[PDB]
Amino acid sequence: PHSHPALTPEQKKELSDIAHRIVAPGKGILAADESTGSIAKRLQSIGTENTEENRRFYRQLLLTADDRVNPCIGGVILFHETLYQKADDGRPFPQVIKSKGGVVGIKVDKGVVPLAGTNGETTTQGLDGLSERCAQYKKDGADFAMWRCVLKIGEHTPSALAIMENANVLARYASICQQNGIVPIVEPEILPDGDHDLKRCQYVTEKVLAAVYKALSDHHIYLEGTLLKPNMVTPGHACTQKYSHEEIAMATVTALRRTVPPAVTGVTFLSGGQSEEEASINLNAINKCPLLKPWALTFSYGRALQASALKAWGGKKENLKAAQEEYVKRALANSLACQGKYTPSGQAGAAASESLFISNHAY
Amino acid sequence: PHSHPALTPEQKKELSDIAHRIVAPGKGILAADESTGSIAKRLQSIGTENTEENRRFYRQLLLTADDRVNPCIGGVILFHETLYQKADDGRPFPQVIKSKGGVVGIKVDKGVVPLAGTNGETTTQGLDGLSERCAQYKKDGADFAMWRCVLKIGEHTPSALAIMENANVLARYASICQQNGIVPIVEPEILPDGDHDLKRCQYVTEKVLAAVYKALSDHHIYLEGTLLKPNMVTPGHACTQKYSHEEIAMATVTALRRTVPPAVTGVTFLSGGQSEEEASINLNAINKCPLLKPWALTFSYGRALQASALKAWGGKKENLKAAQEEYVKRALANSLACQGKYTPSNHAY
Amino acid sequence: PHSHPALTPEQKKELSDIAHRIVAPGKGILAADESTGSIAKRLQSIGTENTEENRRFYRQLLLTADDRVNPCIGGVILFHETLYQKADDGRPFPQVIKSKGGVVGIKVDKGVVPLAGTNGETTTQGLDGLSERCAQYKKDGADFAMWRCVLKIGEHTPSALAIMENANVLARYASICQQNGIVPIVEPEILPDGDHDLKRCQYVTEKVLAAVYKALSDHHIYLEGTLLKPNMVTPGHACTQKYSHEEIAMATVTALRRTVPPAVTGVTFLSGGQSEEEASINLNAINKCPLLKPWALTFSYGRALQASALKAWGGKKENLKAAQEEYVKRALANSLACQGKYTPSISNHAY
Amino acid sequence: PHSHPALTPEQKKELSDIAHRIVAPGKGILAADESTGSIAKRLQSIGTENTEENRRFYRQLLLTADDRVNPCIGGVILFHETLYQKADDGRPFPQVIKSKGGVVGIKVDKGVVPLAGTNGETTTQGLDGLSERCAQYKKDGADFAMWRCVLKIGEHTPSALAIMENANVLARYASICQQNGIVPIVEPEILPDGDHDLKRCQYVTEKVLAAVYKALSDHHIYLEGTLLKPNMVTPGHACTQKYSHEEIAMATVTALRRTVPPAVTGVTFLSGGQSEEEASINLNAINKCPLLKPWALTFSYGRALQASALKAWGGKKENLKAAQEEYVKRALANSLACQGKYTPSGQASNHAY
Repeated sequence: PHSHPALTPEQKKELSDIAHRIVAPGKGILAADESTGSIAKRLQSIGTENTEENRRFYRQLLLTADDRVNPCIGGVILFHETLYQKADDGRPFPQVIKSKGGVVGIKVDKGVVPLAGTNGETTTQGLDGLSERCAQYKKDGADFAMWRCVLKIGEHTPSALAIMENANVLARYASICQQNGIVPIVEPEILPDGDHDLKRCQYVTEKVLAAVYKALSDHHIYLEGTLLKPNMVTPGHACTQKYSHEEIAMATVTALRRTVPPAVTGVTFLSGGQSEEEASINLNAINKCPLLKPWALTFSYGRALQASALKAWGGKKENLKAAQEEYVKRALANSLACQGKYTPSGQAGAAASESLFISNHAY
Repeated sequence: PHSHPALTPEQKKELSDIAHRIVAPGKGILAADESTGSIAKRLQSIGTENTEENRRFYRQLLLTADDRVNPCIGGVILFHETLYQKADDGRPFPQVIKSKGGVVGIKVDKGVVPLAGTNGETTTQGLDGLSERCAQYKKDGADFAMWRCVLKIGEHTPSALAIMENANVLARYASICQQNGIVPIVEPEILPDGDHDLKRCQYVTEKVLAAVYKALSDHHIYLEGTLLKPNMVTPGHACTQKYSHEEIAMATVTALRRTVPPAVTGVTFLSGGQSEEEASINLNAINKCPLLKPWALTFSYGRALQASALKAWGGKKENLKAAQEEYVKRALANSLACQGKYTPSNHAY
Repeated sequence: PHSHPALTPEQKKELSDIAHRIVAPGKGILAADESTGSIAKRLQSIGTENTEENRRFYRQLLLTADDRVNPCIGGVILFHETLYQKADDGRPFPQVIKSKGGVVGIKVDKGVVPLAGTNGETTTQGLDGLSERCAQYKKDGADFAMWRCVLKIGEHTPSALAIMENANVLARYASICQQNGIVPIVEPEILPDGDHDLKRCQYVTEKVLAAVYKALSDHHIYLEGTLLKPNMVTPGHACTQKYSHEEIAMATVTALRRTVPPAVTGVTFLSGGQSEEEASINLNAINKCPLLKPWALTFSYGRALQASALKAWGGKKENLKAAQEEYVKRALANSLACQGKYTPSISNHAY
Repeated sequence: PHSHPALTPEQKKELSDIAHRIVAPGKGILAADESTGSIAKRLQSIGTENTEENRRFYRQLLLTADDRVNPCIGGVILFHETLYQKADDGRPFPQVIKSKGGVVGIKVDKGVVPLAGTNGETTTQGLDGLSERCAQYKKDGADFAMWRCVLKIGEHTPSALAIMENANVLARYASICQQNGIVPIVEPEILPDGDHDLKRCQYVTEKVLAAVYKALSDHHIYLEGTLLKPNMVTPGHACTQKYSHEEIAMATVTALRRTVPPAVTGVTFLSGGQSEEEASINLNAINKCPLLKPWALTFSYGRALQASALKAWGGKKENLKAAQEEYVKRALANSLACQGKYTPSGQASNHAY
């Protein structure tokens, strides 16, 4: 019943300013924070050996695309390794990102771990020494962070324990971040896995998000200095019943309106396995949904921004331009999508139409 | 993890429609839902015997005010007794209210009760047989209800227990109402008593509202079919620090923005002891606050709409027109206020 | 983090002394707190009109059995109506009970109500004006109360909401009772309905009781001044797998040891539809279970104490003695049962 | 409402057997799990350099005490470093402990961290990679673990957030331990600092423990395979009012009876700064308390078992015998205390709470 200010007005300002810059109108987030074990699978789909140099090269390819992506990218999330790598000109990647008007982000969680007594459910670890890590990342160029919690829809999931524990750990993570001048992006991802329908996903998403913001309140989190990275509300990947984009957008915006306080600066949707085109189209429909939306609705895509790029590159240093071009095309589409001004034409081959779904995704 | 629809699409539409009509642009709520005991002091201040007839005449006086109040009043809350009384011309009060474009509401709680083991804190009773009562009230003209929970800012209050229990009972009340086609207005009033400052009130209000909406979610409440009746964020009555109306507005809107889901159809502020003018000026500042507000910000005033009217009446029928005129002026004042058209570093919140 | 004493040392002593008397060694509770609607089908099975006089006569029949039942009955629970009725000698029933060494109890809940948004789940009502009711009941001879919450095991039940809400209302009820010198018996009954097995019931019972006691703590409830009336841990009524009395006893005692604080004065098991013999045999097994039990483990039986009595009566005044005889038999059987002395004649890590 | 067994019958048995062995009648726990930083203050108090060899020597001094301590010590908690050191004869310390009839324990938390938005309150870290650490410790001789959470009594503490968060992290720690065959000792220490009285501490202890067990239930913790290491219920250090040992015992036992399920195998009290003699007398009074106690009530002392031994040693090898004699005396005293058979001699109301 007594207030013990977690942050000073100056601290709040810095966080709010950072959060707003990332989701500035027309802008979204490039998520290239895949771990070595997670990116390896992608490099493998193109016969490219998962080496530190190939990873460096691939990341450089995305971070150094032409200036057309500048207005489209508000932030770029990187994995620890990449944050300390340098482009061919010797410029540290964080400096490369900043020079293009983007805010630098860092993934800080240490992956998921099983919750004993549950049916295959997990929570996420990574709080140990997080404060010191954030202080150092901040000094090295990062202004926001990423932490992923994973929930699954099933006959007995997500369970009461899974929802409570994951909401709590996200709150702890957000608290530590804000104490170090870092904007935490809260990611409580509900996997698309399963044959449940649209209304089922909407129900679970509303329950999960209510638990998340209650936890953030109990932990004294400054919402204006945070961002939310939720799954869009969609039917399960194996659901028979089909839905239009307008329906997906309606269920998504409705779930958010019922749980996300206006104070939250912005919502950066994860692609979650959708194709590059599907992610852009759904994001566009969301921004066009008639209902009132008090927060920026944009993107934080990993797979949905790199599909065509990875294929065009193929691990060949000579396919640089071609690869970068595919990325730029998806960044422009999503930049329009988060403004509701996107309308597919006919370009972007089958690559941008292929399902990027991966059962129990981990990165 | 599995859904069991509490409401059908038709029931949702009905609740949502009712909620939106009550807080439509420029409209607010007249709260004339005082019980015999709660109206006693006010009547005694004007030397008027607390009889059912005088109460009827007084309520009739407010409900029959001229058509100027029509665009100002979206809803009128009544106490059980008044819901079944008639005007001199024979028209049931509910009919009078509806003929003027207003939605009829009914106070359904049965007062506060002490919470053992706390420092003077309370919860509210009234859930027993509430479903049957709501069905009966609906049949008799009411479309929304009122339930008041009371919290106080003190050295050790509001306690975790008080916050949890009051939020839970509000959710129970909300669930029962929605099952009977009644839009529940949730009122978690934090009293202004004490010498605490603005920051303290904002902090406690944010914690209480966060608890309220988590409870509403746990009980599967359809937010679009509800309204929130909170205290504005202000310093305690005995606080020696002074604040401007703009600071009160900033603290109020910030608190709401951090806890009230956009899906909530509207916020109808209680006057909580503020004067008629103060309540209007504050509501006006709240609506002019630069921050984005996804919900209607209007009034649900009891005292702040009746002060001057009650005084002008003095319990004398000859003062009918004089009294109604006072009420009409406040109805017009607050209607402009809920639109920010009434004339008398956000990081720091 | 700051205490605001809900009860004084004197009030605590009163509640603790009452709770202990009810569950004193070898003693249990006769639950004759059925309402007109719940006793309806009961009297209906014996072709007896459901009138006030017949209900009065039947209650009189049980309450005035010979002194043999005295050491078997620590308490008797009555419904409002019966608390104000009198025996043929003009003595109010509360006095009849007390003169026989029993404590008088009164059922105070107002029945269950549906929880919207759940699959047929309920919570219970009756808190409105409960304090004034308790104050009056106290003056009229009652020293403890009964409040029943109902939970069911199903595909998605009991849900988080049902557990939380029922736990919370029981706490509110307990709080109000203790403020009026009435010992609250907390009854979070998990129905035996369904085909679930023993382990499932144990799991749900453990989770419900943990929720119940956390709620009692949040509401500042004085445990020594309360009693617990739970369901025994048993397989579902329609469970294909079969179990022994020893298995039921082990699951029951294990669930209690993992959730019920030692401070709780006693556990008074409900019969829950079990036959008179089964209820007694299981209670005996429970008391013989080779695990430590820091609280009295007795009975609070309604149906399992009246089944044979009701039948022997048949609604005829001439069968008075025969009917009481059957009741006495079940009273003696269960008195021995709560001591593990009843006879009709390890690997606890699996739980 | 559906069970998904965290443990098999075999796993439960292993955990239960270990827990009972630790708190067997007459036995307690020697807490020698001080880190280099925490043990630094104790070495400079006796003019001794804080080196790995000096710590090894000291730990060896306590661990190799004569067989008189065998029936007194059911378990010995060590710090990571010590778990991998060897006695002069080359025997690994865990082997020395085991051969004397003791169970080996390991401290696994990584210290406290500040909780933002609170008045100086903290939670505890150490969950990251804990499962792998436990598997390794189990393989290397440890059968139980220690994790310390710290709460403080003040004008606005312990706060709801602090209570909830610390209870939740203890549950996570307990869950990971049990998955790896390690018996978790849950330690929700409420510091004695402050001028609060006995009633205040009892109230806070009751609220904290209720939260702890609700969290353990939510996380499906197997209570029979756990132990509790709480603070005794006592007045604050700066409390003007004075209390007898019988009152402290009554307040402590009452608080435990109102919150700790009988399934919990044992309660091992921390000395929390009390003197060696004070800790023994209180432990004895606790065991003599008239109320029924369904769990073993013994000790898990660090300072209350090493105070004199450390002083007698003074960092000189010539005092090895004298230093061990001081430790042995406290082990014998507390062994009797956890049985209520302790007397100064040589081995020879209730509703107001």
